Amino acid sequence: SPLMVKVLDAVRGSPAINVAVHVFRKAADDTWEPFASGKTSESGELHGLTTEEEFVEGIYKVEIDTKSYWKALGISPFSEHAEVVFTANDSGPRRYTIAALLSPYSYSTTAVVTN
Amino acid sequence: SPLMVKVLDAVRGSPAINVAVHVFRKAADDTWEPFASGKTSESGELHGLTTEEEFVEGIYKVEIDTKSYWKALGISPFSEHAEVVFTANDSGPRRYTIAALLSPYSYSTTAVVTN
Amino acid sequence: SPLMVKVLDAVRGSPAINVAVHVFRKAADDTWEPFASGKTSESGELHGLTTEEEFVEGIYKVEIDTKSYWKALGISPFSEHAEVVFTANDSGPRRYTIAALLSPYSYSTTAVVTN
Amino acid sequence: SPLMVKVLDAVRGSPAINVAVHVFRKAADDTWEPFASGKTSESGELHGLTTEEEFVEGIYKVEIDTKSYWKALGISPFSEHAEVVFTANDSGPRRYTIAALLSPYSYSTTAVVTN
Repeated sequence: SPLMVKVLDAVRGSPAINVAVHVFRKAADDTWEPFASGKTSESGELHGLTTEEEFVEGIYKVEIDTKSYWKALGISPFSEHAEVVFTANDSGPRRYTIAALLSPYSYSTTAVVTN
Repeated sequence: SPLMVKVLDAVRGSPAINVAVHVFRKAADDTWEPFASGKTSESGELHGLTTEEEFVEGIYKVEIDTKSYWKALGISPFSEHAEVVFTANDSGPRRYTIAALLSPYSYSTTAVVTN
Repeated sequence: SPLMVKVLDAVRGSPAINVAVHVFRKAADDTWEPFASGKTSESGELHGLTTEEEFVEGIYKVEIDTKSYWKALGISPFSEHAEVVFTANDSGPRRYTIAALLSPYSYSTTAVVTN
Repeated sequence: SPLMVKVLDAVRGSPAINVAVHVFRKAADDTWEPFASGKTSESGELHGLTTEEEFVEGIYKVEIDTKSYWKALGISPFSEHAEVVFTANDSGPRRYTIAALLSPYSYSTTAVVTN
C-alpha cells in the first residue's frame, strides 16, 4: 500500500493498538468522500489501506480517532482526533507513512515519504 | 480571549509570524460554521480571537494555514493545513492555548487548558 | 534572563509546576560545571536563571528533573531526565527559550532563539 | 537486540540516514562508560546494538548526534545532540526502541517498550 499509518502511545510507551483510522479524498465539490479505513494492529500499524492504482494525485485527509483511544484507557484527551490533510504528488517518493505520536494534550503527525 | 493560538517554526527556532488561522464551530446541522479568524503576530501568538461570551460550548476546528507559511519560506511541505478539532467548555468555561510547531513534513499540536 | 525554560504536561494539558531544572556549562577541562538552577513556577516557566553578563559563550546542558515530576504524579516514566545540550551565544548574545513537553514515555524539546 | 534506535527527519520527511548513535552505561563512579554504538541505516534504524545477555538493568544514555546530521544537510541546528537517559528494568517488556523525531529547533524522543 502506498499509504500506511503508524501510531505510538507516549503515555504507555507502546504501539497504539486498535485505533480507528479513516482516510478521505476531496471531491470536485470540495467535500470529503470516504476513501479507505481500518484499525491499527498489535504493532500500531495499519497496512493494506489502498493500492498504487487507486491512490492517485489529490488531496487526502487522514483522521486518527484519538479521542476514542484515550477514553478506552481512562484518560480525558484534548482533541476529537488527529487530522492530517495532505496532497499526494506523483513526482515525489512513492510510499507515504503517516507517523503519529500521541499524548492526551500534545501530539505530532509526520509524513515519512520514501520508496 | 479564552482561545489563544501560538505558532512556532521548528526549522528556524522562531515564532511563526503572519500565519493565517481560521476557527470553525460545528453547527446544529453538522456543517462547520465560520467562528473567528486572524493572523499570528510577531511573537507567533494570535490574540483577540474571541470572547468569553461568544465562545460557548461546542465542537471547534482550528485550521492553521501552514502549507502557505512554509511555501512562503521556499519549502514544499507535506500537509496542507494543521487542523485541531476539540470540544470546548463541556465541563464549563476554560481558557485554551493551542501551540502549533511547524516543520515541513511534520506538525505538533499542544493544548494548555486552564481556568 | 537570556535563558528561560518552560515545562508543560502533555498528559493533563497544564504547565508543569515545581519541576527542578539544573543548568551546567562545559569547563575548559571538559567537565560539566554547575551554572544555574531553579524550579518552574505555576505557569511552568523558570525565570531569573541567569543574566546577560553571566551567560557567556559556551556549551550548556539543561537538565530537567522530570522522572521526579512524573513519579510525583504516580507515573513511572521511561527517562530519568530531559537533557538539552546546546552551544549558546556563538554568533553573539541571544535570548533562548527552551520549552519541554513531558509525557511518561516521551519528551519534546523546542528552542525559540531571539535577539 | 533488546535496544534499537529509530530516527526520522521532519524537514525532509525521510528516515534520518547515517546518524551516529552512542550508548553509554553509568558506572559505579557515576561516570558514563561506552556501551555500544553505530550509525543509522537507509531505513533510519540502528540494529544489532546489544544482546539480551549484555543489556542488564542499569542507567543508560543514548546520544543521537543530531548536530552533525543537520550540518551535513546545510541547516544550523539548536542542539549538540538529542540525549535520552533512561533506566532499563527487567520487569517491563523486553525490547526498547528509542524513536526520535528531529527538526533543527524541535525534537522528540520516545521509548516504545514492547515484546
